[PDB]
Amino acid sequence: HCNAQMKTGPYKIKNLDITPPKETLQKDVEITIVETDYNENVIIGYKGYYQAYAYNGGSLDPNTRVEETMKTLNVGKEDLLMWSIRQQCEVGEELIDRWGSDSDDCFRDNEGRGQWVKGKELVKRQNNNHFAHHTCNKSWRCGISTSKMYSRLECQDDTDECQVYILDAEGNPINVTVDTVLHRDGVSMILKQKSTFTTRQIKAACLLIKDDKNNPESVTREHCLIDNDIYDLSKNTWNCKFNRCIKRKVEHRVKKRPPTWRHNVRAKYTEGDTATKGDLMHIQEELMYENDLLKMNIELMHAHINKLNNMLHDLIVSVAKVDERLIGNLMNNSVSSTFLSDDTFLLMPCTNPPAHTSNCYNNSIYKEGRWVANTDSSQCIDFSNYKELAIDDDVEFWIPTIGNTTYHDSWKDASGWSFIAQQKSNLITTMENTKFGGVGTSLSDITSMAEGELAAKLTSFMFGH
Amino acid sequence: HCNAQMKTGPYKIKNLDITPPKETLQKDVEITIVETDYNENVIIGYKGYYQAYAYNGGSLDPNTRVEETMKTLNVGKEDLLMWSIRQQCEVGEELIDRWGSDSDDCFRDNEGRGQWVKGKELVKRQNNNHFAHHTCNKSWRCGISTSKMYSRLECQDDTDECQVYILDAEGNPINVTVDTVLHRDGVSMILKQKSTFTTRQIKAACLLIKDDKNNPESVTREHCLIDNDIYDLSKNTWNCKFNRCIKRKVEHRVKKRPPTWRHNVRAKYTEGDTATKGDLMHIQEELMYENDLLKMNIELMHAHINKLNNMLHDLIVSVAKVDERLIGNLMNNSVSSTFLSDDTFLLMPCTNPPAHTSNCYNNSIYKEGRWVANTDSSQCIDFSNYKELAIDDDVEFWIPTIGNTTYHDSWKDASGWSFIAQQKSNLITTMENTKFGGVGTSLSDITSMAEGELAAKLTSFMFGH
Amino acid sequence: HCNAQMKTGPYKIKNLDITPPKETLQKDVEITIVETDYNENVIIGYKGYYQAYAYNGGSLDPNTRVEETMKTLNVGKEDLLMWSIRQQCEVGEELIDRWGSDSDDCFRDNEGRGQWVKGKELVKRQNNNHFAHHTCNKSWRCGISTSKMYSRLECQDDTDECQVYILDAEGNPINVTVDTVLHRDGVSMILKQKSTFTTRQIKAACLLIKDDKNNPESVTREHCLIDNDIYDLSKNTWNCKFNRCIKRKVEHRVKKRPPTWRHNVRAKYTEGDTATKGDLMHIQEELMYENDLLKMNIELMHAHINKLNNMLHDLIVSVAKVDERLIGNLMNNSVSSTFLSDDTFLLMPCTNPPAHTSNCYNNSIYKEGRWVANTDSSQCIDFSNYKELAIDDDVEFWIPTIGNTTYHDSWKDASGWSFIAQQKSNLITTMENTKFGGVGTSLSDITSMAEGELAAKLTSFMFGH
Ligand SMILES: *[C@@H]1O[C@H](CO)[C@@H](O[C@@H]2O[C@H](CO)[C@@H](O[C@@H]3O[C@H](CO)[C@@H](O)[C@H](O)[C@H]3NC(C)=O)[C@H](O)[C@H]2NC(C)=O)[C@H](O)[C@H]1NC(C)=O
Ligand SMILES: *[C@@H]1O[C@H](CO)[C@@H](O[C@@H]2O[C@H](CO)[C@@H](O[C@@H]3O[C@H](CO)[C@@H](O)[C@H](O)[C@H]3NC(C)=O)[C@H](O)[C@H]2NC(C)=O)[C@H](O)[C@H]1NC(C)=O
Ligand SMILES: *[C@@H]1O[C@H](CO)[C@@H](O[C@@H]2O[C@H](CO)[C@@H](O[C@@H]3O[C@H](CO)[C@@H](O)[C@H](O)[C@H]3NC(C)=O)[C@H](O)[C@H]2NC(C)=O)[C@H](O)[C@H]1NC(C)=O
Ligand SMILES: *[C@@H]1O[C@H](CO)[C@@H](O)[C@H](O)[C@H]1NC(C)=O
Ligand SMILES: *[C@@H]1O[C@H](CO)[C@@H](O)[C@H](O)[C@H]1NC(C)=O
Ligand SMILES: *[C@@H]1O[C@H](CO)[C@@H](O)[C@H](O)[C@H]1NC(C)=O
Ligand SMILES: *[C@@H]1O[C@H](CO)[C@@H](O)[C@H](O)[C@H]1NC(C)=O
Ligand SMILES: *[C@@H]1O[C@H](CO)[C@@H](O)[C@H](O)[C@H]1NC(C)=O
Ligand SMILES: *[C@@H]1O[C@H](CO)[C@@H](O)[C@H](O)[C@H]1NC(C)=O
Ligand SMILES: *[C@@H]1O[C@H](CO)[C@@H](O)[C@H](O)[C@H]1NC(C)=O
Repeated sequence: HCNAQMKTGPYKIKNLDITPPKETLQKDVEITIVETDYNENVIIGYKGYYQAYAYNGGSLDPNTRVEETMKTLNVGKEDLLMWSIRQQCEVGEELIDRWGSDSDDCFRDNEGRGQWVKGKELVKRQNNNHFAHHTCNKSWRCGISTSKMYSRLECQDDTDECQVYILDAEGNPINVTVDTVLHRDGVSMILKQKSTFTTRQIKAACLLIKDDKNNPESVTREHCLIDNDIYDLSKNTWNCKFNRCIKRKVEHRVKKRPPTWRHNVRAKYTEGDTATKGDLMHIQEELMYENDLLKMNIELMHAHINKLNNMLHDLIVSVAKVDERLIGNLMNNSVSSTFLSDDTFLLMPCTNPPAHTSNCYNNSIYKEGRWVANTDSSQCIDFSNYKELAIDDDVEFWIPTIGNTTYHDSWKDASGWSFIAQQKSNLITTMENTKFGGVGTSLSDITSMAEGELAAKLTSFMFGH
Repeated sequence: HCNAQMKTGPYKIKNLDITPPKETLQKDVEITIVETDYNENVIIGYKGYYQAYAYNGGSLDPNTRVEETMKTLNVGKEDLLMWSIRQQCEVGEELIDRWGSDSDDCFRDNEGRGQWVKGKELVKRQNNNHFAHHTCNKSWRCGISTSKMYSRLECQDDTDECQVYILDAEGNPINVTVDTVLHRDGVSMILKQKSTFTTRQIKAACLLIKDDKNNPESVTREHCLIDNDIYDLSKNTWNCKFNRCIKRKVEHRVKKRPPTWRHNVRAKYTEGDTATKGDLMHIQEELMYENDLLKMNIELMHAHINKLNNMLHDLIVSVAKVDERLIGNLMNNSVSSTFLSDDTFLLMPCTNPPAHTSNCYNNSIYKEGRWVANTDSSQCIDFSNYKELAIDDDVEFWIPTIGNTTYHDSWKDASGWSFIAQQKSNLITTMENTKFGGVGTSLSDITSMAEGELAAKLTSFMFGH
Repeated sequence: HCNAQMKTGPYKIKNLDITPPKETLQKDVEITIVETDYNENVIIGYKGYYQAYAYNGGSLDPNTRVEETMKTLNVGKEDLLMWSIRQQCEVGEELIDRWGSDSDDCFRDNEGRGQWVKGKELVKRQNNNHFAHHTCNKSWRCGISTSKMYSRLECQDDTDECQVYILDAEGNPINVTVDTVLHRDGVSMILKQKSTFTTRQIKAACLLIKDDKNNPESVTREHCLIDNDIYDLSKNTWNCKFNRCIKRKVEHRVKKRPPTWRHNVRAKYTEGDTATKGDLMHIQEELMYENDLLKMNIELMHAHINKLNNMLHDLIVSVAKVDERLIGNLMNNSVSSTFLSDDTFLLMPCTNPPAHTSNCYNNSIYKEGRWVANTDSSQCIDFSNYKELAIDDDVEFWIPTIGNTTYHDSWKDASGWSFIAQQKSNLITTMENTKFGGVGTSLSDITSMAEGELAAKLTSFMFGH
C-alpha cells in the first residue's frame, strides 16, 4: 500500500545499448540495391443511393405497392480526382417523407448534384402514409479516401527496368493504371504518379564458402552479409522478393581463396630460402593473439545475451500478474496461476475440449482467450483456410471494400482493455450514483407495484381526494 | 480515433527464423539416447446439473420462495470408456420455463440420458413471475479430455536396464492400478496403457577440453554438444534428469589432441626436409582466411542479437500501458507510471511494507498483485517453504488417486482477466438496464419505504372505500 | 471450457541457465574500482485519519445531514525515530458505529495513541439509520519505510580524492542538512548518516587493439573488459558515470603485441636452425584444433540465441490476447486484433490522429493508451521538453525537501489495472445486491415521483382517518 503524490516527471524510454564487436571485417565489394520508396498515390471512391416509392388507397390496386431499388453509380475520373483534392462526394440531396403531388425532385433528380459530405451511409425506409396520394423517399451513399496497398517489386529484364505490381490480397495483381476505368466490385480507383523507387550503392564484405565442408578441394561460391543475412551472389543476376532488389555486377570481383597446404605438393609462393625456428615462433604468437581477440569477442556476446535473458525473465514475472495463463502457455501446459506475494504463486489445472471447427460449444463461446457461457444462439464463425504472416512482413493491406451487411459496430463489441478504457466513466457513474448497499428493494418484485399500484394511487386521489 | 469498419481477415503468426552459421563442425561421434514415449493414456470426465424450483404463490405471503441446487455426479467405468471412444458426453434434457401446473419434468430425471454433445456449459436462470402455478428450470454439464502422466525415467549402469516411475504431486514414486476408476474432487479419471520408452542412435560432435586452462600438459576430457548444452562424457556411465538419458559407449572413441609445439623437441610425426618461406606464407594465408570466416560468423550473431533486443524493447513499451508497475519492476524501483501520449509518460514513487509472514496488513490484503483495502477477516495465508521450478521442468498436474468427492466453488474468486471475461455480459447488462443517471432516488432511505407505506396506503384506502 | 479444482501448490520461478563458453581468457591485470556503499539512511512516514458525523434527526426533515472529514497530520522527530527503530506504528483507536446518545468518543482523541501496528489502511463507512440519536465513525492510517538516496560519485585526477554528491529531481547537487525533519506533501522525511564509499582491486583481461583496422604498424591502445563493456584504459586517469569509478595504475602494464611477419626482414628473436615440414604440419594441426574449439563455442552461442527467440515468441503470442494493440505496434501499423481460437485471429484497421503537443482532440481524449470520447471540457495538458532514460540509469525518487503540507487525491484517478484491483469488491457488490434483470422501473420516471406519491399517500391517510 503505497502513496500517490504530486511528484512526477516527463520521460521517454531509450533502447539498451549493444556494443559492436571489435575489428569488423573490411568492406570492399559494391552492391546495387533497388527498392520501392514510400508514396500513397491511390484513390478509392464509390457512391450509392436508395429509392422507396409507395402508394395505397385500394389495398388491391397495382398502384398500391411498395418498391426498393439498389442502384450504385460509378464515379468519374475527374470526379474522383476532385473528390480526393476536396475530400467531399458530389452527392445528391436527401428527401425524407416528401408528399408527391407537385415536387418531382425524387424523379427528375437521379444523378446527384450539389451536396458535399465527408461520408454518408444510406438508410432504408419507406413511406405509404398518403392514403389517396403518392409519396417518395430517398437516400445517398458516399465514399472517398487514399490507400497504400502493399506491392511487390519486379526487375527481371537484364536491361535494368523496374516497375511495381499493385497486388490485392491472396497475392493476385490487379491491372491498374492512370486515367483508365477499372470500376470493379462496385468501386472506382485512381492512382497518381504511377509508382517510383530508388537506387543506391552499398559496400559490404564477401567471402568464398566451400560447398562441401568435409570434401577438400570442393566448389566455392561467393557470399555477402548485407543486413542480418548471408546471401548467395555467385551469379550476376537480379534476385529479390517483397519490394527490395539486390544485384552484384560482374566488374566487381571477390578475392580468391588459397588451397590447403600439404607436403609433396608445390606451395603457391615460390621463394627458395631456409626457414628458421624464430619464424615459426613468430607466426605462432601472431595466431595465438588473433585467437585471443576472437575469444574476447565471444565473451562480450555472452555478456550481452545474459543481460537480455535477465531482462526477459523480469518482464515475464512482472506481467504474469494480469495474465494468469502465461506460465502455462510458456510451459506447453494448461494451468492457471494466482500469486500469494510478489514472487510466490500457486497453480491450478484446466482441461482441454476436443478438436472443433468453430468457437461454439452448446452455450459456450471463446472470447478474450477464455471459454465462457453464451446465450446468443447465432454468434459463431466457421474456421476455414488461413493465411500465414510473419512480424517482419510489412504487407500493409488497407484493402478497400464496401459493406452492406446487418452487423453493426455497437459499443458492446470491444476487444481487451478497449472496453475498460471506453466504459471507465460509465462504470464509475454506475457505482457512485447507485450507492451499492441494502437500501433499494424495488427489485424484489415485478413491474406490478410500479404500474398497477401507481394507477391505484392515482385513482385513489381522483375519486377520494 | 478509429472505429469498427467492414474490413477483417484471418491470419496466423509465424515465428521469426534464425539463420545458422556457416561451416558447422562435423558430427562423427555416436551417442545413445533413451526417453519415454509420448502417450496421454489418462482419461478425465465429469458431469453435473443445476435445478431451480420456485413457487411464489402470490406476493405478501410467506409461501413465496425460490430454491436451487447444484449437484455433481460420478461417471462409471463403461460410460467413461464409451465417452473416450466417442469423444462425446451422454447428458440429459434441458428444461426452460416449465409451467409447474402440469409439467413437473424437473423431478422425473436424475441420471441424464438422451443427448450426445461434444461439450456443454450450464446456464442458470430462475423466475417465478406466475403466481397461480409452480415453475422450474434445469441445466446440465459435460466433459471429456486426455492428458499425459507425470513420470520419470531411470537406467542402471551394470545391467543397462531402464524403467519408468509414476510420480505424485510432490514428486515421489507411487503405486497406481491400471484400468480402474478413481473418483476425487468431483471428477472421475482412469489410467490405462502403462508407459513405455524407446532407444535411438544420434551422431554428435565432440572434442577434448583441458582442465587447467593456463597450464600446458594438463588433463583433458571429452565434451560433447547435444542440443543446447555441453556434457562431460569422459566416463561411461548413465546420467539423466527428468525422462531422457544419455550414454556414450567405450568402443566409440574420440580423436586425440596433439601437444603444443616447442623447439629443441621432436615434433610428433617428422619428415626430414628443409622448409622454405613460401610454405610459411601459404600456411599464414590459409589461417588468415579461417579467421575471416570466424569473424563473419561473429558479425551475423551480433546482428541477430541486435534484432532481438529491438523487438523486446518495442514489446515492453507497448505492453507497459496496461501494467503500470512494469517499468518500476524492470528498474528494481517502486514507482507507477501513467502515459500522456503513445511514448511519453510520467512516474510516481511508492513505498514498501516491512517483512511479513502472511499477506494481511490490518484491513489490507494483497490480491491481483496490488495492495487493496480488506474487510474480510478470515482470508489470510501464512507463507511456507517454496519450491522453485524452471520453465522446462516437464511436470504434470493430473493424478489418479482417491479423495474427497464433494466439490464447491464460487464465481467471485477469479484471477486476473478471467473475472472480466466471465462477467463482461453481466457488466453490460448492469450498465445498460439501469440507465446510469439521476432519476431513481429510492435508495436515499431504508428498504422499508418500498413496502411499508405502500401496503399501509393500500389497506387504508381499501377499508376507507 | 476448463475447470478449477481444489488442487494447488506453491512455487517460485527460477531463471533459465546460460552456460558460459569454455576456455575463457586469462585475467591477470589489476584494476582499481571505487563506488559508493549501499544503504538506505532515509526515513519516510505518514499518518492520517477519517471521521464522519451524522444525525438524520428523523426522515424527510431539513436537519438531516452527514459530514465527513479526511485529515493529514505531521510526525515529530522523536516519534519518527522511534518508529524507525521499532519498525512499527503508533496509531489511534478504531471506533465503529458508536451510538451517539451518551457516547461521542469520536471527539476525545485527535492525536492518536495506544495502538502499535506494522501498517494499517483505513476503510470508510457511514450510516444514519437511527433517527433518535447521533452516530459517528472513525478510522486511522499509518506507514513507515526506508529508501536509498539519489546521489553521484566523482573523483579528481591529481589528488586521487573522491566525494559523494546529493542530487535533486533534475539531477543537480544540493545541500541537505543531516538529522532534521522535513515536511512536504503530507509526509515527513529524515535523512541521516551521510553516505560513504569503498575502494578495491579487481583482476581483468586486457589487450591491445589497432586504431586502424587495415593499416599495418598503427597505434595500439589498451582495452579491457569489465562486466559487459570494453573500456579504453590507454590513459591513466579516472573516468566514470553515476557512482562507480575505474582507474588503471601506471605500473600495472599490459604485455606487448608482436608485429606482422614478413620475409626479407628479421623476425624478432632468432634461433639459428633449420625447419622441417613436420614442424609446419604440427603447427597447422594445432591451429586447426584451436579453430575447432572456437567453432564449438559459436554453435553453443547460436543455440542460446535460438532458445531465447522461441521463448519470446511464445510470450508475445500468449500476451497478445489482453493487449489487442501489441501485434500492430510490433509491425509499425495501426490495427487491432481479435482472436477466434487460441492461435488464430483477425485484424482490424484503424486510423491515427496527427501528432500534437497536447492530449486533447476536440472531444476525443487520450487515456489508458486509447483514444476515447471526451466529456470533461477542461482536462488538457500541454507537452513540454522530454528527457530520455535507460533501464539501468540508477535514479531514485525520494527527495527530502521542504514544501506545503496539503495533500489531496481521489479514488477515481487510478492507472491501468489498479482501478480494477481496487474496485473488484465494489463491482461484485453492485452486481449482486442490484439483481441485474428486468424488474426495475423507478428509473423510467423522474425524481418527482419520490415526493408526489408520498404526499398522495399522506392525503389518503388524512382522508381515511
Ligand atoms: C512506421 O510507420 C510510419 C508510417 O506509418 C513511418 O512514418 C513515416 O515515415 C515516412 C518515411 O518513409 C515519412 O513519410 C514521408 O516523409 C518524407 C520525408 O519526411 C516526405 O516525403 C513526407 O513527409 C512523407 N511522404 C509523403 C508521400 O507524404 C514520415 O517520416 C512518416 N510519415 C508520416 C508520419 O505521415 C515511420 O517512419 C515508420 N517507422 C519505422 C519504419 O521505423
Ligand atoms: C507440446 O508441444 C508439442 C510440440 O512442441 C505439441 O505437439 C504435440 O506433439 C505430439 C507428439 O510429438 C503429437 O501428438 C501425436 O504424436 C504422435 C507421435 O508420432 C503422432 O503419431 C500423432 O499423429 C500425433 N497426433 C495425434 C493426434 O496423435 C502432436 O504433434 C501434438 N499433439 C497434439 C496436437 O495433441 C503438443 O500439443 C504440446 N502439448 C500441449 C499443447 O499440451
Ligand atoms: C534490487 O533491489 C533490492 C532492494 O531494493 C536489492 O536487494 C538488496 O541488495 C543489497 C545489496 O545488493 C543487500 O542489502 C544489504 O547488503 C549488505 C551487503 O554488505 C548486507 O550486509 C546487508 O545485510 C543487506 N541488508 C541490509 C538491510 O542492509 C540485500 O541483498 C538486499 N536488501 C534487502 C532485500 O533489503 C537487490 O540487490 C537489487 N538487485 C540488483 C541490484 O540487481
Ligand atoms: C448443441 O447444439 C446443437 C445445435 O447446433 C444441437 O443440435 C445439439 O443438440 C446441442 N447439443 C447438446 C444440447 O448437447
Ligand atoms: C509399487 O508397486 C511395486 C510392485 O510392483 C512395489 O514393489 C513398490 O514398492 C510400490 N511402490 C510404492 C508402494 O511406493
Ligand atoms: C491489527 O491487527 C491485529 C491482529 O489482528 C490486531 O490485534 C490489532 O488490533 C489491529 N490494529 C488495529 C485494529 O488498529
Ligand atoms: C471431504 O472434503 C469436503 C470439503 O469440504 C468435506 O465437505 C467432506 O466432509 C470431506 N469428507 C470427509 C469424509 O471428511
Ligand atoms: C553545500 O554547502 C557548502 C558549504 O556552504 C557549499 O560549499 C556547497 O556549494 C553546497 N552545495 C550545493 C550548493 O550544492
Ligand atoms: C476535430 O476536428 C477535425 C477537423 O479539423 C475533425 O475532422 C475531427 O473529426 C474532429 N474531432 C472530433 C469531431 O472528435
Ligand atoms: C501548497 O498548496 C496550497 C494549497 O493546497 C497552496 O495554497 C500553497 O501556495 C502551496 N504552496 C506552495 C509552496 O506551492
